[PDB]
Amino acid sequence: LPPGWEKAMSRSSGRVYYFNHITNASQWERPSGEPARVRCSHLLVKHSQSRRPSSWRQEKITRTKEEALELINGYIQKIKSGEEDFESLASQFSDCSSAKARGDLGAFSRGQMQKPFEDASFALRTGEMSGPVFTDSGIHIILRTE
Ligand SMILES: CN(Cc1ccccc1)C(=O)c1[nH]c(-c2cccc(Cl)c2)nc1C(=O)O
Repeated sequence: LPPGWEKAMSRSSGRVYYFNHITNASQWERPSGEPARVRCSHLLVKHSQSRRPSSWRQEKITRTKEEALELINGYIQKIKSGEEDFESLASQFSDCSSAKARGDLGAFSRGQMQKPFEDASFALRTGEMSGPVFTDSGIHIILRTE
């Protein structure tokens, strides 16, 4: 399987799935299928222990980390169900200023982002979306666009 991917058994179904411990992605289908540069967008939910608990959305961000994680989980569910798209949730709900660009961060190489974000970004394939990624900024959903 590609970097970070592992096989596991589901609790509810007994069906096998695949989990990525770098990106926190999980899916039923197998992935079997490194560039200098990637381009991603993201959706950031900040919390009380974020390095900077404020944003364009809220002067003082007070939600707990577990609360942020619950929000992130809700957004992932809507993106995966097709009920909302990534860009629209990012513009609306992301605590990053990149919310104004539908979450787009532009292209970047290794050495630039906080490491858990960088690693998750480089482990995604074009088109692929991460699970909840924790950094000192808060919790991220990352979509690799290029
Ligand atoms: C930069 N920062 C404060 C901080 C300072 C030092 C270390 C970590 C976070 C943030 O909270 C922040 N971090 C990010 C961000 C954007 C892209 C990727 C990552 Cl890992 C963080 N956006 C913001 C923002 O406020 O818009």
